[PDB]
Amino acid sequence: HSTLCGRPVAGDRALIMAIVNRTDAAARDAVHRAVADGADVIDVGGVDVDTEITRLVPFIEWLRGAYPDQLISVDTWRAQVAKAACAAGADLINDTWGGVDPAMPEVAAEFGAGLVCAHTYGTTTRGVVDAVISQVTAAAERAVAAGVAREKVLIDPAHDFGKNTFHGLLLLRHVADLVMTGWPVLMALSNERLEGTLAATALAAAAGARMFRVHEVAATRRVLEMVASIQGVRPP
Amino acid sequence: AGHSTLCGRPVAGDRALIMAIVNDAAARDAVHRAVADGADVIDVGDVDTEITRLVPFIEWLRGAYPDQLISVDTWRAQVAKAACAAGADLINDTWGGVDPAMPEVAAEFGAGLVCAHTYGTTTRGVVDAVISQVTAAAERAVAAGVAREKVLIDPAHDFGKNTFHGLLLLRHVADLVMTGWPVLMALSRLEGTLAATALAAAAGARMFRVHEVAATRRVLEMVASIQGVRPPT
Repeated sequence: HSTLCGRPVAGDRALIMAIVNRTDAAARDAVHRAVADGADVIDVGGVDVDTEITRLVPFIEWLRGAYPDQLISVDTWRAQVAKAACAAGADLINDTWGGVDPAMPEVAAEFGAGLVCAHTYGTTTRGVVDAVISQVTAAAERAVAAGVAREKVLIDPAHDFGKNTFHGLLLLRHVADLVMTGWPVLMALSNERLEGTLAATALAAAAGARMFRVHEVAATRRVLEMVASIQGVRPP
Repeated sequence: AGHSTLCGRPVAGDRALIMAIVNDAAARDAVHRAVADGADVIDVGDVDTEITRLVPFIEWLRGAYPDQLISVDTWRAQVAKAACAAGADLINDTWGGVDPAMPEVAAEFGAGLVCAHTYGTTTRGVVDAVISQVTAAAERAVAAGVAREKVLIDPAHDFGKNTFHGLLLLRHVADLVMTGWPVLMALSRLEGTLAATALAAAAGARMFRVHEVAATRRVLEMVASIQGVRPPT
């Protein structure tokens, strides 16, 4: 098994980040299920800042209690929120917006937490990819120079785009290029629809994407296992 | 439109192809469901009893769907010959050329032919032997007069997606595709199959032999739209 952010993480396939939202027992169960199905990261998500803290903290606290070796990430764009979440036990900040809060890399640095760097004439269709690669690659370097450990930085070049928009599909076509930057690549492929999502997952995983943010852990795990088997089975 | 053509028949022009396996009433229904789901090919499958059952069905298929590519799943020339006479466009020789007259029957009718393949050597050795022997079988068909562009190679027939060789040939679909012959994929838990299908299609595999068309179709659609052959939805 590999380690991401000092936590045990699957070593024989791409990793799974499981989206878990509050609304309590259901949330607890959501975690239990994701772990059981092999989630490598539990990505905890949720109006206010004060109340948002009093929603994430006990949950992260509980999660860390139940699963001491589980890699926990927090889905927040606010530095104040990330601060208490890291203190509660979060290992990774998943800035789902991109860097609306300039103080965010500082927070990751202080707590020794990882950070997701996400991407929120004319020039060729190749340039569109290079324009993205450039912007996330700078986001990654700006985090590292702020004091975030290099290895704990992941890049999320195609965030929120979802299944079928031109930009989305292009970046999907060019995952290999994203991977070749040398930063671990996070994909957010989620949301009859699932066939296309799994196909994209497969392709992305085959091009070297490191992590996948999903709601359904098991379907994704089985795809990544198959990709891994196809690409890596060699003992006859 | 924008269809392209296989064996003279319209075929999805913007994704890899689907071959639907159909093996009386519930049989006709299976064809109806497959065609509606966008199956590009309907694989249909003593000689006398096999023929007298097969022929009328292919004559029905032809009449019910005049522009549908039809393949016959048989290993004997006699049965194949009777199937092509009924309307079959493609001989799906599922046993890899047990009957030596098979390519003669395909040539006679101007039918297409699937050159199928079904091993303690090296990893590269398997791939090379499979390629070697499907590639030589295809060239054998063209020598017998089968139209070059109506030949399909079936490198991994029945290989089993979860067996070691099945995974080996999946990893090397590119090598199969690189031979220049159109590659049919035909192996028999759902997400792994759809994963393999996704990977084979992006590597340029031409056709997929399946039982359930819809799910495979969606996978091929996505691959095609990722590679820019289909538009964004």
